[PDB]
Amino acid sequence: MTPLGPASSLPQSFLLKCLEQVRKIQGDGAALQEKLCATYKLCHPEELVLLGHSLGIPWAPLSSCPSQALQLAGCLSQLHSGLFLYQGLLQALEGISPELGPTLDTLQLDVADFATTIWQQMEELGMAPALQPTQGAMPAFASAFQRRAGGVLVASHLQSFLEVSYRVLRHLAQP
Repeated sequence: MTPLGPASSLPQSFLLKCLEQVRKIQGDGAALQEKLCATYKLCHPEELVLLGHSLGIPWAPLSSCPSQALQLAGCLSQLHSGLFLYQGLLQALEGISPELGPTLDTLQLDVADFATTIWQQMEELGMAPALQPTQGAMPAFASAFQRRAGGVLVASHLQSFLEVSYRVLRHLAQP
């Protein structure tokens, strides 16, 4: 009929294993994204971020919710629009042509599973997007010099937001 399924902080160790998987895959994408970033453009300190911010347009900050306690739908709007901007930009770099390594597909694959879980949260309540362009158009820098620089710059900002996301992910067991 129904095996014994007690309810006492049982679901947790599995979440720890998944976290470890995201840690190893994030580290591999970090060293591979930095080595590929310099071997491709240069990946120097602050310098091109200016032309990347004007041509790339300002994007979401480092974190989503301030103190993680203010409107759940709002946090889902910034996390869905932010993750949608990172997935669209990643789709642009992969859409360019110079593959230079199939690894970008497996890293984007992990980001695909993430966007999927956010689309599940959307299933519960995710019909309030915060982006109203002309009518379908965004994932495509146009492919060129400023566009390639926009791609590598978004890559660095992607690893930064990824580290801060892992941080807040570990800090989610207060209760």
